Amino acid sequence: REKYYITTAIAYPNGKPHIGHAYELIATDAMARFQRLNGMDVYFLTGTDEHGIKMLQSARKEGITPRDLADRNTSAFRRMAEVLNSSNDDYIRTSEERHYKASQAIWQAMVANGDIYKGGYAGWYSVRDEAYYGEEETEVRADGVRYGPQGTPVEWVEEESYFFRLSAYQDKLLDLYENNPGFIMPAERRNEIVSFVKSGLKDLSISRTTFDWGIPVPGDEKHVMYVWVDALTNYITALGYPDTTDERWAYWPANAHIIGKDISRFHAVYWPAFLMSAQLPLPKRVFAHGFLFNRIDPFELVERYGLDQLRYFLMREVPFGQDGSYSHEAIVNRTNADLANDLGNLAQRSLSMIAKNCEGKVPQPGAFSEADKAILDQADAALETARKAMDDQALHLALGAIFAVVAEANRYFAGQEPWALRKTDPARMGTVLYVTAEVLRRVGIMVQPFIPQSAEKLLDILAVPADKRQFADVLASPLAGGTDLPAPQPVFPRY
Ligand SMILES: O=C(NCCCNCc1cc(Cl)cc(Cl)c1)Nc1ccsc1
Repeated sequence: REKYYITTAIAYPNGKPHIGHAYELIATDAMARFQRLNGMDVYFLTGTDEHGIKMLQSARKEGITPRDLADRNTSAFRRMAEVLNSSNDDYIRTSEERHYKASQAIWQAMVANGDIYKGGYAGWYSVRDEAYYGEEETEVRADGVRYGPQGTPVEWVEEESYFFRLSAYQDKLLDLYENNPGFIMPAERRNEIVSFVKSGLKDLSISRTTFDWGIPVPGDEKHVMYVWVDALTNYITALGYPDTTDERWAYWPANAHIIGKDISRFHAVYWPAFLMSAQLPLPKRVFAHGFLFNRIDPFELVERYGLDQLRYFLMREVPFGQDGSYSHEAIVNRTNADLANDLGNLAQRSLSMIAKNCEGKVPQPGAFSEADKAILDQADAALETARKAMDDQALHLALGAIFAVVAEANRYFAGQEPWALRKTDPARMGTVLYVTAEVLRRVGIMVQPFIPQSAEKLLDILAVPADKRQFADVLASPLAGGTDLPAPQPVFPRY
């Protein structure tokens, strides 16, 4: 019943999908699936940012229109979403008419608030540095040329441009950060943002006259919208903006925008200012993840390691928010240890013993020992730890909690030696096997968002009905003695 709206930043399709795009989508997919399983009404968006001079230039090099090039390149990004088992509810492309309409509506809403004017984007510019400088940072030298602070020439350049009055939003933004401490996370991103805004905000250039591959400025179509208004507006286009009677519009404001660290300023300064101007509520959180370093191509990685192995590796190994590294060795070893051995072989050993010794039926549990209770209770408590962690986008901590249950369940199983009980105390063997399977059911439910296909197969070999797989079922729906289980197969083979 409670609504939950989560988004990824939109990708720029002037190339192939890379591991950065996949990482962001995987992480956001896991967060979306988690909230569905937690009983929320979820809407999950991703998409592509298709306008701009770079897309126009690539299109000319290839002898096709920009719209045609966008159609062609975005299709690989859509393929990436499919191959990664993304549950996104919609896919937004800034070339779509609905986006053109939404961007022109938010532009006009900011004009009506008094926040947009026509002027001159003008300053000392260094072609070699690709940077603008204040006059005070420059000096005319012996040759008569003016130089900027990096010792390269600068020259005055000037273009007509519309501006957003960002300077009017300094205090409102500082108020926002003070009243919503979680508005921009992790903490280091917040400190960078607050210091930036405290240093003083200048009005923001929001149009270009140099190319026509973009959305025309209403009332002045020699200008097109620059990236700021065009790309950021996607998040409301997908909910039917400007039509506030659309059923989807109740999802606004977003619960979380998931982004890379390089675009933090744009989501935590520019976007909220635009929203305030346009009389719209603000997202509850912007969370910036880090970057990954090989130390290549997501399709190749999925083929080589398996989808769920990659998904798990990326979310478990790198604390979400930090930079990290992947390598062949790290992926193989981590996924062999946690998935093929710990989880996968726990299921294979226990469930084959049920097949062989308990007639393929869940055994009827007797009294639980202290050890039995401890592992059962540990599994329950991991659900709560996972929920709290996911409220803070701490994916690694959710997975860590869940896989600590798996590690402990292996210790439990080995310590009980149920093979030895087969002779001496078959009923006790049955109870140990029941406990191991029931812990596996709870773990299976809890890992669905992170490794969906593999979790599903695990739950299928536990004969869990399709309508008993919500997080509420962890507590309410234990395995019933006497249930027929299918012959088990390894869920995670070793690499
Ligand atoms: O230049 C453009 N894109 C370059 C890639 C930017 N990628 C990072 C990003 C992503 C998102 Cl969701 C928002 C922003 Cl502001 C920035 N787009 C564009 C649209 C109209 S004119 C230029």
